[PDB]
Amino acid sequence: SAIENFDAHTPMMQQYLRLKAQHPEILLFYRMGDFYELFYDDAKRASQLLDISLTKRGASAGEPIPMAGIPYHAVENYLAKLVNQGESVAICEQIGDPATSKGPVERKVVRIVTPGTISDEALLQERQDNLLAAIWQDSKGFGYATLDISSGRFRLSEPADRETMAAELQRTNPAELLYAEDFAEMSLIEGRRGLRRRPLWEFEIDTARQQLNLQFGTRDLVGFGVENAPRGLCAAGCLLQYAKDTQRTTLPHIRSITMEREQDSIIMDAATRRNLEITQNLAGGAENTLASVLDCTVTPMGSRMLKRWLHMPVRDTRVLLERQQTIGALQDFTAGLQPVLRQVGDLERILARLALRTARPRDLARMRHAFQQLPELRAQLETVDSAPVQALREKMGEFAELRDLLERAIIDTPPVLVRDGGVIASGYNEELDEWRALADGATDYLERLEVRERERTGLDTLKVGFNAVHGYYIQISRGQSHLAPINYMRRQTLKNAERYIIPELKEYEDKVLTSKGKALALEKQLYEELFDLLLPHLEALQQSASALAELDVLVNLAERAYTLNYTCPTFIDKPGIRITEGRHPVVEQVLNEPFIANPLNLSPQRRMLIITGPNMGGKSTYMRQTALIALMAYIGSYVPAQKVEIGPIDRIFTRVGFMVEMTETANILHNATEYSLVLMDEIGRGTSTYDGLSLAWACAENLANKIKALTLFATHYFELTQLPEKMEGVANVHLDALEHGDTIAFMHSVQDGAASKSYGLAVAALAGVPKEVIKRARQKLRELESIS
Amino acid sequence: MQQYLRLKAQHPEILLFYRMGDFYELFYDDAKRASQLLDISLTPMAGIPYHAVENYLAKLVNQGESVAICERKVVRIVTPGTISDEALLQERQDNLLAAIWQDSKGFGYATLDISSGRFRLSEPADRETMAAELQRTNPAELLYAEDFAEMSLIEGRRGLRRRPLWEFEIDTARQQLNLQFGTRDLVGFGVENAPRGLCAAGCLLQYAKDTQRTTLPHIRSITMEREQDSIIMDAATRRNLEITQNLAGGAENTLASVLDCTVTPMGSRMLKRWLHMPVRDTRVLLERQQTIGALQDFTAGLQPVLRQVGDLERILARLALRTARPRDLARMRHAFQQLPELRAQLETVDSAPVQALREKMGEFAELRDLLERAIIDTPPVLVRDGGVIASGYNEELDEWRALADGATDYLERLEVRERERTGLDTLKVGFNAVHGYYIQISRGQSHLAPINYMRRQTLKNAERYIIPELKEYEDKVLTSKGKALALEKQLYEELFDLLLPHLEALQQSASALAELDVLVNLAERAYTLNYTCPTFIDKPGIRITEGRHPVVEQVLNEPFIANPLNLSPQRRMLIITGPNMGGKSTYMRQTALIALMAYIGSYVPAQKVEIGPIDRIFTRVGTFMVEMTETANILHNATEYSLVLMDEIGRGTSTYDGLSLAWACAENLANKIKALTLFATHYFELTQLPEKMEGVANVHLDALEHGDTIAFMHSVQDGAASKSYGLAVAALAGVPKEVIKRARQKLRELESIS
DNA sequence: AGCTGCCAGGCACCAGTG
DNA sequence: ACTGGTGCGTGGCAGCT
Ligand SMILES: Nc1ncnc2c1ncn2[C@@H]1O[C@H](COP(=O)(O)OP(=O)(O)O)[C@@H](O)[C@H]1O
Ligand SMILES: [Mg+2]
Repeated sequence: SAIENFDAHTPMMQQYLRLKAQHPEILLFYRMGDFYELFYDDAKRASQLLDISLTKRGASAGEPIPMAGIPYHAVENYLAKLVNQGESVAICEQIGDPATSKGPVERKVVRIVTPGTISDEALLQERQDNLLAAIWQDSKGFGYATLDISSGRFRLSEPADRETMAAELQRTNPAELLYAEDFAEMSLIEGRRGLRRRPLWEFEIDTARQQLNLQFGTRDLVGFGVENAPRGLCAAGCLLQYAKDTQRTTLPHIRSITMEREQDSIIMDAATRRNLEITQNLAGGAENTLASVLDCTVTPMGSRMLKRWLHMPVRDTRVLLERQQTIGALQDFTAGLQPVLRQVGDLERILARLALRTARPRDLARMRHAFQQLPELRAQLETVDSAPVQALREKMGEFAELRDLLERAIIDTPPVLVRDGGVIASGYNEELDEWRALADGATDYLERLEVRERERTGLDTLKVGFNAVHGYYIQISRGQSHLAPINYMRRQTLKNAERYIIPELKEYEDKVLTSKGKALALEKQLYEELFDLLLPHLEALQQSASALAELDVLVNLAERAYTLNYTCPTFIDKPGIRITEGRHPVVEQVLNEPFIANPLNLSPQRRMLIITGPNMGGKSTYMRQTALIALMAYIGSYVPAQKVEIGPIDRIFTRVGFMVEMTETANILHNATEYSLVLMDEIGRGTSTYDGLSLAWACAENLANKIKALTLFATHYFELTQLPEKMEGVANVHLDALEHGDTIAFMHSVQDGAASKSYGLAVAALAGVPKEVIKRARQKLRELESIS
Repeated sequence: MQQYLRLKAQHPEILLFYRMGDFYELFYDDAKRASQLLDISLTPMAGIPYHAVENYLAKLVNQGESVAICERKVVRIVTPGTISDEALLQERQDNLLAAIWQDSKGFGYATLDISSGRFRLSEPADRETMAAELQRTNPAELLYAEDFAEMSLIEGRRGLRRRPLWEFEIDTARQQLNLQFGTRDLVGFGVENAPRGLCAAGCLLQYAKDTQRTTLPHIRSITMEREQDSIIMDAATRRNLEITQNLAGGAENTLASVLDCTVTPMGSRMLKRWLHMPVRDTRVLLERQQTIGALQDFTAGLQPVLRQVGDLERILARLALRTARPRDLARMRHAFQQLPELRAQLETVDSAPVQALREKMGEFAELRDLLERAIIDTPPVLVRDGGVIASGYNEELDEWRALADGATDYLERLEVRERERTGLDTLKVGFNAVHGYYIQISRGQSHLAPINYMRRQTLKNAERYIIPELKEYEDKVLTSKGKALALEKQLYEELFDLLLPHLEALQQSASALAELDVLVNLAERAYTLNYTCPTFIDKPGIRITEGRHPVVEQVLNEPFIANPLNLSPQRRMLIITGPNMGGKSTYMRQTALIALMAYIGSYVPAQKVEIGPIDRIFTRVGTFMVEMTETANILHNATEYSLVLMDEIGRGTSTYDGLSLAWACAENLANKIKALTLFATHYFELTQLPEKMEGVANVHLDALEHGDTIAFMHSVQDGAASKSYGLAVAALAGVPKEVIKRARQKLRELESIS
């Protein structure tokens, strides 16, 4: 096993190892001329993941070196295979110039691709956020922080406990999570994609204040509302140190951070988010969710924004009224605005690629195209009487200048890259038209020299061509070549031709090639100059992008209210919900039969409904529809009902039924307040008959009598219908069933009162439990009903 | 590409891989389907590299999709149930074609394994045993009749194939099948009066033959599977016992994972088949028993030799289809070289079955010797390029190779001659398709090329040339090589000629080797893991002393606690109270698996097991609705020979209704049915059942409060449970002191009256 | 239209002339 | 020390069919 000290290595392997040791945990692509290459175990892994050959590399002393690699022009394809598997790559490039370089040319890692810091169009999902998060734990709480690199959205929060932290990880769903080496509660995080253990020094607070002030160009973070917040700042510090280290360029689009407080949003727990199928259904897919229904936005950025609001309802009455207003003002204007807004596309990600300086030609094209829709959007929106719509008309901006620049700079449909030129347009730079001018002897000159030399020699097989390896030539067939001028110089031989070079062609080769390299460089100077001219207006460009996404959202929720018959919610001071004719938004589109609308009435005097009714009677659904109506109302949307009054809701809790059920329930009892909506679905599990019910009863009583929260409480325990009798705030409601003949009818109708009876025997009969057994069950029931 | 849609008329219901360069390209609506099933992208194009077609065909084919290749006209069709290439199968898993069919009377069913020739039919009467047969056999491809009524059974299955009604005609069926097997009638196969099943098998065989476009000389038999030959296990039971597959779709923490230490892939597949089809006939069981005990001693000697034998079943398939590539032959040779050693080790085992497996096994010495002399030690994957046939097998071939080598030797020396005659140290001789051989000088030295050298190609740093002498010897090499390659192929096709007449005996060998793999494994497993030989009794009853869950005991690193079990007709039902937390559930399932293992012929995880005849095994251990429907199936279909295992029915409905259904169920199962039953319940009110009816007793699990925890004991005790622990766990989970207090009052109040 | 085989641009290696 | 040949991934495409 070779001892491999520094001197045992070649100049190349020495250099490769310094850089490898900057990032020992992750794959390193190492630029060698036209190939990106990997070595040692990296090569063996790449070989297994990227389906390429594992080969070797000769060595004057000792062991051979395992090696794999791909040509430079295929990189993006392979990076996609790797980031789709949760893998990071450090990309190493050549900085220097081999000709002014005795040893190996100089080499830096210029970039690291990681699942959380990708900004390229090919490696992302259009309609779905891809966040980088940092997390860390204290002796009292959590610090958490998300950055979305391809928009600059930088956020900070300090969840108070395990279950709020869990709910946050579920909500943000980071593609990559940096977490501190001493994180205690690993069960929040174990089994998460993109997990990245970090050293504790990256979470040091004085360094975080330093990075973030530096970054934001401030002295303190008071203006951002986070000087207050050292737990969170330490995740933000780690997160930004990383973003920086993966990008290794400045990041002008990350110009701010905001704190997400408990009190600004309704905080749904983890069960709640799952039970309501907000963007992922219970089997993991995106069919039959809230979002499948509501989301008909016409730009990717507008669909992501919608999904964030759905997930994070604001509590701010002002903001909510504003959004509701906008939705009603724009009812009519949707069919005109939507086709036009669709042509804005994903402006937000393009400006991100603009700030990272990675934007390609078609990115500037689509940006130019976006600016071209701004006038038509301005004209439509002028007529809409709504101060909120006008603020969003105003934030949208116009950018006449920058539009006119991209029309005079890029051609109508440029190629995918700038590497191959043919991107910058005519008239933009008069030195460039002049450099193409000279490299337009390709048309005229060559055909003329050809026909001239064909006529002159009388050699009819004579052609003129170009070949990358040997340059220009004059071909002559093998059978005519013994007849060519003595002047003609052998350049390249072939099985049945002989190609030649004379001084007039080689002169024309020296000027085509060199004028073409001069013209390409210039084009790249000019194309990177588009960034210098576009970038100073970046602030307003991001505000334009966000304006347009918000518009896309509100216009969408305006169309959805109209189409699916939703009305405006009103807000009240105290806790309570009053629905007239509410429907479950999702279930009312999938069902082929018609949806039975039911009411609800929660107040402080009527703050807990014990809900009976048969299995399949519609109990769960009535509970979910309450939470979704409350949810849509607190994103500012119209709501699926004839009428809705609703008061302030701080937090929604769900428990849907061993230890986990009890623990979940403890948390409901410790953190629920009079402002929470609590959904308990068929809880209280014991080991003997009355064990678990005793527990639900005690729990219910705590919710009614001590916590006084708003509680929908579905049960099959008929014994809990005796709760109202005994408890202030508690009422019985029930889902009507109908036992005509021998079968059962599920009315999905909510009535007031306890049910006339439970229906368990009936459901069993339905499932084909033999008649003879149902007969005896009915006998014992009658026995049990005589105790009381 | 207007000659694409024309070809998708030819075969429309099949994905159409279309040659486009170094790629196969799917277009309109095959491409939609293809980018969703394989994670690759679309533009309506889709694409895959040529180097990975078998790698992308194996995915599509194990999601129930046929694929048609195109190179132009459709040159190849692979279907899921008909593949036999080793790159396209999973090494340790059966892959079946199946046909299904219905009658006024009932169902017909057939299954083929195209690689082993294992052909089987059956005639399930009710639909639930038809469902049962579909989960067990789990075809990769399902042929069903057009005007088939009960689509509910086969609706969600992958690999469905709608078929004309005439493909199920009984007279076509009998006549095909008899033609396939060389018989006038099917009486020697035991299926002549099995028309429902025959129709299914007549379709199946038709399809097989059509997909192959060959003889299938290896399918020479069919067998009826009968209801009474087997312990019937519904899908739900099969799934809850985690036999091959775990409740969470994986292959671990399963019975087959603990017990499957077979050494050959064909022996692993056979074991899994026994594990899903326990037999009622104790004769076959006493025999497997007797064999495992006979071999406990010879196991260490046998398994490394058998491991070497590999997959002789699937190689023989490829021998019968005539597709067996040189390594398939090289590894059949290796298998043969183990038979004499295998025969020596088994010589002394004093059981008549091991000696029958030893005769059946065979030796085939002169076939061993034929391939020792025919093929080289490590031949290439394909015959295509030769270097497979051995030095000294055939006179002509060595002659043609010696002429090639002497032409190729000349040319290595032509290089040293030209280079010593010119003084040009960069001169060499190479070969490619464009030029044949050529002298190559480098660019810097090429201006001193002899004037007799004719230039044919200029590279960037070299020039290449030909001379007459170079082209003359190119002729000698290429004609020789070509003749020796044509001959290699002819010689290799002649191995198929000489091997195939013994195909029957070879299949009997692979089969016998498979069983031996299984029994040698079941025997190592019994010994290693302290199992015991179960005795069988006449009337029903299970009696276990210190028995264990075979899987939980290897997986969980905690002390497994063993438990007794006494069921007879005077003690048919145990009401099981106390905590569950899987303790009850492990206890119940372990009864099922000990019974299951008894009835494949294996040893079992206990110190003693006596067990009576069992016709079915029901295990409702796992909505309220599904629980009632599974329970309803138990009550409609259980007999006094069934083992029934119920987990706490009544949960998820009112106390009284669910107590009422529990009670009534247990009555039924104990009085009417009289099945052997473990009825786990939470209802303490059911513990008054032994007092009211004969045959019922009370067992329970207890638990132990200590330090700052609870200890759920794993131990079954007589009598009803004295305690509940819902509240105890509640306390330990953080539920406020005072909520717990209130709950404790209410509990006393509710139980109080009872 | 297909199939085979040069080439890319780094670096190190290696066998032959100081 | 130089000099001039060698080898090393995958993919693009010239140069033959
Ligand atoms: N109000 C309604 N109108 C029409 N169908 C309904 C309604 N409520 C429920 N359903 C139907 O009944 C089914 C059962 O709903 P669920 O709330 O789960 O019943 P439960 O929870 O009482 O067992 C749902 O899948 C839905 O299709
Ligand atoms: Mg429910």
